[PDB]
Amino acid sequence: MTKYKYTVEESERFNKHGIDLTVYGQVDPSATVVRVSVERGHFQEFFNVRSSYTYYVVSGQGVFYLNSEAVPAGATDLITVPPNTRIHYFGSMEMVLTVAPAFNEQDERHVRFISESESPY
Repeated sequence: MTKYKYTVEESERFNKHGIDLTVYGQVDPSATVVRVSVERGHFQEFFNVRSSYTYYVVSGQGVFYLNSEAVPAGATDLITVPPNTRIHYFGSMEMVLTVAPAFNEQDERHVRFISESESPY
């Protein structure tokens, strides 16, 4: 009766601010895990008042801006961002993102848009 396995074929895909997001559709209050594909950047800065965001970089290279501080990232790195931290990033990367506890739209706060020209990728 329990559904354990979720596939890409059955997921929802969105373009969100320059990233391609794969939302599998599982429900679990403790964490939301999604796939993020980015060609040049996430051209919007936000923060989340409740959840930490942990990015695992499967492949590629980029740079996170976390409360305006540059944090370089490469394949196999783990980027762990506490709640209430401003986030944007540039890069050409494939990532797995964990939001914990579970992502809630209401918790995410817009700070500013980022010009597409600002990405060096």
